[PDB]
Amino acid sequence: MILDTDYITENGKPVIRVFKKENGEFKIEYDRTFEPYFYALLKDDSAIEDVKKVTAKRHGTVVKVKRAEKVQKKFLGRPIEVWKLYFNHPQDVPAIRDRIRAHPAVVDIYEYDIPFAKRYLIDKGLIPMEGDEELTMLAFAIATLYHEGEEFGTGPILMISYADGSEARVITWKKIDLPYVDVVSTEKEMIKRFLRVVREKDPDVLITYNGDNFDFAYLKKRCEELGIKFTLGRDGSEPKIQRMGDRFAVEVKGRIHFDLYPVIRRTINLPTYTLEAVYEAVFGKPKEKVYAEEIAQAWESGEGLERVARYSMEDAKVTYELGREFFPMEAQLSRLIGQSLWDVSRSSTGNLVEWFLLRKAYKRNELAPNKPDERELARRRGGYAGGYVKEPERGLWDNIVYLDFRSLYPSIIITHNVSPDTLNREGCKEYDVAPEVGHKFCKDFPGFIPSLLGDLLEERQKIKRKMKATVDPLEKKLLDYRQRAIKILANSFYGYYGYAKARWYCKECAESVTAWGREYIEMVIRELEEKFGFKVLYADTDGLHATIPGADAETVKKKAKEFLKYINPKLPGLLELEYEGFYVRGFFVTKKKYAVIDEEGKITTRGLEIVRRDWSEIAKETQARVLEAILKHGDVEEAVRIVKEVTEKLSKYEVPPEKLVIHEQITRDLRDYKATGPHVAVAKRLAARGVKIRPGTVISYIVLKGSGRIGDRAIPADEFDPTKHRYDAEYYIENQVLPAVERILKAFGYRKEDLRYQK
DNA sequence: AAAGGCGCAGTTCGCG
DNA sequence: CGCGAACTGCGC
Ligand SMILES: *OCCCN1/C(=C/C=C/C=C/C2=[N+](CCCO)c3ccccc3C2(C)C)C(C)(C)c2ccccc21
Ligand SMILES: [Cl-]
Repeated sequence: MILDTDYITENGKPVIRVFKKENGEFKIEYDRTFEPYFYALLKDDSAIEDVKKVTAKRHGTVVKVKRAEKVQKKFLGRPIEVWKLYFNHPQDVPAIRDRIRAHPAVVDIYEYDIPFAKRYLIDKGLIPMEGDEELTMLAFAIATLYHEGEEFGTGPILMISYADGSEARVITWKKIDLPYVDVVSTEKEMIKRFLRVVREKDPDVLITYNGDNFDFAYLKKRCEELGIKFTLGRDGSEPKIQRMGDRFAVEVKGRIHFDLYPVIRRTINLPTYTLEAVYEAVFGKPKEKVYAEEIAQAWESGEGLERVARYSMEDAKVTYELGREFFPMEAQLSRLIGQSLWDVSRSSTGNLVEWFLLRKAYKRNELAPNKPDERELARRRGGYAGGYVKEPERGLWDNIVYLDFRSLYPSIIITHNVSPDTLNREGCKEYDVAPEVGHKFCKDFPGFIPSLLGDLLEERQKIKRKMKATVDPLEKKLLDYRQRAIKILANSFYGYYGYAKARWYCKECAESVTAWGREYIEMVIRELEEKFGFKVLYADTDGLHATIPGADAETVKKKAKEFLKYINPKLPGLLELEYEGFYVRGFFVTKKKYAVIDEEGKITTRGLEIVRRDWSEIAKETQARVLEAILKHGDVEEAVRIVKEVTEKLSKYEVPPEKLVIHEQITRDLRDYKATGPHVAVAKRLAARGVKIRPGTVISYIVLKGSGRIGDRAIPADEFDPTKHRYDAEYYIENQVLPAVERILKAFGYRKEDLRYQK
């Protein structure tokens, strides 16, 4: 099984290293014959000689073109003749490419920023993570001594805990009386002993939770203090820091540093992403949190250090359990995209698509379009019309069916051959013309993307049948990830088309997909209303909620199925409208905001405050109580009584702090903000103390009593203590609970005033 | 357990 | 006072 690739340089020459695990053994293969290259489009072919005469400097050495060869390629399906320029070292390319592009004979240049190790994987058609090779893993976590306002890395590391399938242990330099604690003499001997543990176990994967940003950087700081070479690599190297957009990520050579944080952050939508929250969210079991104050407290005085030890052990253990569960999904996705799990696990869907397309472009001899420069990126600034959203008919309705398309957008892309190479092609025999926006798509040949996207859907269908046929639970689980990875990739082509930084960016294509999607859904609604007697209550993009106002549960069900059998022949083959489910009651508040209840009492909520992290738990739970009363039974007057005792509790300061926390994400550097709402106001104070604030950070704040501008009376949720603070009962009644329950109860004639306690 | 796409409902706060 | 830009997070 291929894990990863890199290169090193021997005597000036690049040597690819392929890191593999074969038959229980880690292997390194070397490739010294691989030549870096990019392509040049010339005016005259006779100009190639002056292009080879071009030179540049790399650390004082003169870099030149090693050799060039004229090649025949396709560019967006059209024939193109370019010169492949070979170099001795991949580092020659950045050094020399600008001066070559500048040359008066060079129309343009291509494929000059594909990193050498990634290029190797693509050109050699190698796929990482193939096979059944079992990989050993090791999780680890550290615990640091922290005090208010301190610089990063100055305080020592108190604990390093680790875990694999067999055990979870803790290394520390004070005496703690627990079976799983290992006591050594100093911080240095603790870090040294951890190194020894890792080298001993020799894990293929190192799992951390936010290790990319904290654990490796802090171990780095400490190791430089204590004079310790931090050797974690299988080749005996220190962990390598790589840049990833604004963020940092950490490699460990010969191993896979699987940082769970960016994976979970992409995968699951949660209010907070603390290790405790994630574990609770994934495994259902709760995990107790010990704060850096309590930790610091205990260390100064050997007090409650068994609780801190337990905490540290649990960090590593829990980190290992989540690692084991998220890894396989990430490996299938890596196998699909054809890039290392290290890269893939830290990539957006858009980046995954691009790596997929770069590899497919190589297979089919399609020259890749470049990433857009600053200028072109400005011409990609305009937006376009998206999904259709129907203004709902507000209120409570009985006996609702939800009908929808599955994979609307990729079906459209395949059906109509939507593709930047099929867009606006002259002299074709057959065209598909997008509604409203009017773009023509040639149908005489499968386009680059639709071809790839059609292969995906077939392969997925093959895997689903294997999955359903198999009696082997392990194979079933594996195929399930495989088919889930294909879906994600299939679903990302659309977004990619309209993503301004894409090589295969195409606004006209993304517009056409959305215009078709509107045509189809609006047609389905029109037929359902006119042909059958249904009242369409609401619709969004690819699906709709409907019912027949007089009808009982059985009539609506029958009539819905019968409408599908009527409507589906009238849609293109790939576009199948499906019956998703039946709901005894539903309540639609506004666009994007509704909630339904099914026959088994289960309630589904969409868009309402209940599902948002920037609404306090008291406003959300209460809004839930109100919805439950109105959905489960028909009792409005119950919901009002619910709101009565909640606002009454709040006004008398009896609701715990836990239910008052509001969560809001920082989305940019704090300097770039131009309007300072409470979450920025809190974040700015934190940063003033010495707390690292990065885009993506979630601020948890509570609103204390005392009035005026909200951001002033807001404090971080952790620093709230009832012995010192009184919360703003007025804010949580008037700005949280009452507005949240008003959305619903205003539909029944209740205003904010008759729901309060006082006045 | 889709979303670097777009369509929306909504809160904060300074503004005249 | 009402208004509107700034800003967040949702549904697809
Ligand atoms: O989409 C949110 C994350 C889903 N997800 C995964 C979830 C694994 C869950 C395991 C749960 C579990 N429970 C709780 C069941 C609650 O409905 C439980 C209770 C009693 C005994 C055993 C268990 C186990 C531990 C089975 C995984 C599969 C990790 C995954 C991978 C990739 C993306 C999302 C998810
Ligand atoms: Cl280009």
